[PDB]
Parts: sequence; structure tokens; C-alpha cells
Amino acid sequence: MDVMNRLILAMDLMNRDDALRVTGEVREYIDTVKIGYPLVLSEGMDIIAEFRKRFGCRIIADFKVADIPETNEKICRATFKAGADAIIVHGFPGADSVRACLNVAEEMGREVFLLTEMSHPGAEMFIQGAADEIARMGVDLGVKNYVGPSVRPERLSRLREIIGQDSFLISPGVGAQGGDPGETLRFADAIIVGRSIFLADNPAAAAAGIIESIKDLL
Amino acid sequence: DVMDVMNRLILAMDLMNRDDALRVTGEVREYIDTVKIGYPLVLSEGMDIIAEFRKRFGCRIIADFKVADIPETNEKICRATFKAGADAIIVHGFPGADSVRACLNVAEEMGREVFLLTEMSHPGAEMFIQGAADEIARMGVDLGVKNYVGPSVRPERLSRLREIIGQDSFLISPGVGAQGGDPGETLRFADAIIVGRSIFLADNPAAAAAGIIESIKDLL
Ligand SMILES: O=c1cc(O)n([C@@H]2O[C@H](COP(=O)(O)O)[C@@H](O)[C@H]2O)c(=O)[nH]1
Ligand SMILES: O=c1cc(O)n([C@@H]2O[C@H](COP(=O)(O)O)[C@@H](O)[C@H]2O)c(=O)[nH]1
Repeated sequence: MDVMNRLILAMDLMNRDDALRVTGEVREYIDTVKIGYPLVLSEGMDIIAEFRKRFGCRIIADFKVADIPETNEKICRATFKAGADAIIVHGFPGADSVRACLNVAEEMGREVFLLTEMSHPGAEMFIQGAADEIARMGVDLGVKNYVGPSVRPERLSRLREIIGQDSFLISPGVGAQGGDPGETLRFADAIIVGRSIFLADNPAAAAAGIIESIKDLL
Repeated sequence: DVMDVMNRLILAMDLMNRDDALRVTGEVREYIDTVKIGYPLVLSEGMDIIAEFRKRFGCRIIADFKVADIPETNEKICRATFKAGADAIIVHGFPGADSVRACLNVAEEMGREVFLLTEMSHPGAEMFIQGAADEIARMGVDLGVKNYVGPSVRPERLSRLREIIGQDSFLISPGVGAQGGDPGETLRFADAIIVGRSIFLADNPAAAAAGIIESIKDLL
């Protein structure tokens, strides 16, 4: 997966007008947008097709799928029908739930990203202790795409070690949550950035600035 | 101090087609006044489906969104969900206390309820969730969570969850019917059972619901 400027926009604005305007403002800097439930639940799944029509970007549906296998399959079907190129799945609910997602993705020509460890403080309670094993489970299942936390580079590095250099790894928590763009790209293929761009006075200037700071990694 | 679930039976409406979802829910409305709507239906038909159910049936709506993000995003998801008219939302506990608190804070501000999912009913739950479930439940109690979800298919685990949360907490339980859980046995511990496929895929969903209710008649 070739992500322009190694930068994925997390578009979590909840207003269609603002989301389209801001994305348009930064479109020259990205070709990959992560769309999550804040936008989808506020404006509908039709927003995905609208982004493809306007921007011709790839779309990662950040739905943190975390149900039983039966329901996971339905969620993935509905999501790929709406035009998502990929979907993010939690690993914590175990292997059968992940495999359900992998099956639908294969059927529809899409990718699954496995969320290992998360970036927020609460991740330390239960997720962090399971994260290495979740990553190994991903390897066992043939998962090739992973998500891990920018805010804990030692954990992100360990995740990279587990999955190998051939796997694709993207990482949120850059900017607002304190992660550093350059340090994160030591280990991740691409960084995910939301508020640092979309809440900025000048979103285009914010995006440009982040890219300038990693210019030599591109 | 808890929602009054008619017949102790909650419909899991996981049909993905608006016409079928509406038809089946209409057919069982005399037996059930509380409906669980999840992402299969919402991602297929939009959040306005919640409005449509309220308009047609006047049923309570539990949004089964298994919220499992960072606190910032959890807040936004809860806000959007309550704005659409959901009475309650289901939240995962495994992402930890700050993520749960974020949902509780929005629910408090907006006058709605959070249900905390503590262990799940599928085989995969044994890998990571089961080992964390007792602590997730205890965390819920510490945070002031009053409503919980736990699995019908592991009666020993459901019983332990009930112990942890106490008799005053509200507990609902899926996995009844299609996944093998027994209505009566489950209601030893849960306030209400959640049933999906064994009602909505039945030739006669009303008869399926009526039959389940007949089987637990002495527990109502
Ligand atoms: O561990 C994780 C996994 C995520 O998907 N995310 C997501 O990545 C984005 C981060 O946005 P921001 O740059 O504003 O902090 C949000 O959409 C959030 O839901 C995260 O922050 N941490
Ligand atoms: O542990 C759990 C938690 C759930 O929410 N569920 C949900 O409960 C419902 C079960 O439906 P069914 O009766 O068709 O098996 C589904 O909506 C599923 O997503 C579950 O099955 N197990």
C-alpha cells in the first residue's frame, strides 16, 4: 500500500461540510484518509463514496471491529459495500473474530488492519499485556497490515519486530496525543494524524509542516 | 431503578435490510418493547433507522456499538449515538477505564445509559477477554457502571459476573438460541436475555418469541 507522504489523515470532524472542506484543503498532501465512526455515524456511510468522488483517495474504515464472528462478517460486508478499501479490526476478541473479517475482505478485494496495542493511557490496563500475543496471532492468521501506538515507540518497535519488515504498519497518536512524526516513522510505514491537522488554524499549513519535519524519510 | 424490559426479552435486530428489519420487529412488538440495534443494521440503513423504530414501535433502543476506541473518539461516538435517539449504548471494557469513563461522562450529560460488555460469548473470547473479564467487571463497579452484558453460553462465568456486579446492577445476556444458551438457565443470573437469529430468521418470528416467553413463564 503506497501512502503519499507516509501520512494518513484521520478525518474525525462530525460535520459533512467541514469534513469535506478541510480534506479538500489538505488533498495535495495525502491520498489516504481514515474515516471512523464519528463521521460515519453523523453523516452516514454514503460519506465514503462522496470522498472517493471528490478526492479519489483510498479509504480506511476505522471501525475497530470487536464483535462475535457472525456479526463481524456483517459489519465488514456493510463497510466494503460502502466503498471502504480496508477496515481496522480489534485483535483482543480473538482469532475467530479476526478470521471472519479476513474472509469478507478476501471475498470483496479489501484489506484488514489488525489493531494490536492502543495509544491511550487505558491501553495499559488490559491491552498492552496481550499485545505481543495479539501480534503473533496476526502472523499466524496471515494478517499483513497492523496498527500500533506512536506514543510508546518501544512498543511500536516491538510490534515491528514481531510482524517483520514485510508487513505494513500504521500508527496513530502523532501530534495531539504526543507522538513524534519522525520517531514513529522509524518503525511504522505511515503515521495517522487527526486533530493536529483538522483542528489547526490552517490545516494545509499544519499538514505541510508535518511533512517538512519528515522530509528526509520520504 | 432499571429499565423495565417487557418479558425479560430483548430482540437483537441484526437484519441488514430496512424492510425486513421493520417487518420482523413489528411482528414481535406485542412481546418485546426493547430492541438492540447494532452495526449490521446501522451501517446498512443509517442512524435514522433508530428514529424509524421509535416512530413505528415506540420501543426502547440499545445501540450495540461495542465502543472500543480512545476516550476522545469514544465521546464523539456516544454523542452521535445519543443524538440519534438511542436510550443506551454498549461499550467494551477491555480498552480500560478512561475509555469507559468517557462514555459514562457523555451518558450522564445527555441523560442516557451505558452498558459495559465484560466477557463475550464466542469461542475467541477465551483467548484474551475471559482472563480479563473479572477485573473489567470490578472496574465497572468502581466506575459506577450500573448496566452490564455477559455471556449466556458460559453459565459459570455469567454467575461470577452477577456476583461481582451485585444484585442491584442490571445484566443482559446474549448467546441464547442460535449460540446454544438456554433462556431459563440464563435468567437465573441475567435480568434479560438477548435473542437474535432464533427469532428473526424464524418462519414466524412472533411464534418464536411467544415460544421463548412460554418457556420462561414462571420467571416473569
Ligand atoms: O490506538 C489508537 C488507535 C486508533 O485508531 N486511534 C485513532 O486515531 C485517531 C487519532 O487522532 P488524533 O491525531 O486527533 O489523536 C483517532 O481517529 C483515533 O480514534 C488512536 O488514536 N489510537
Ligand atoms: O458476547 C456477545 C456480545 C454481543 O453483543 N453479542 C450480540 O448479540 C447478538 C446475538 O445474536 P444471536 O441470538 O443471533 O446469536 C448479536 O447481535 C451479537 O453481536 C453476542 O452474540 N455475544
